[PDB]
Amino acid sequence: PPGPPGPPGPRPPGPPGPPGPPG
Amino acid sequence: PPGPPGPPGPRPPGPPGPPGPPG
Amino acid sequence: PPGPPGPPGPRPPGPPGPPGPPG
Repeated sequence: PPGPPGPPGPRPPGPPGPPGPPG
Repeated sequence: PPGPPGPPGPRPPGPPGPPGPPG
Repeated sequence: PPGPPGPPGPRPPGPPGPPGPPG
């Protein structure tokens, strides 16, 4: 018979931040 | 009685990083 | 049979951005 859905998958990183505050 | 549980779901990317160091 | 796959996993923040421009 059918089985239940599996569990949640594993947790990639986001992209770099923008350049910092101007000097 | 029920079938076995399904496999883990797929692995999305994180948020943007923070602004860089002060200029 | 085995069940369907689970849902997608959790979403790290990206790296710090580059240095701000000098002034």
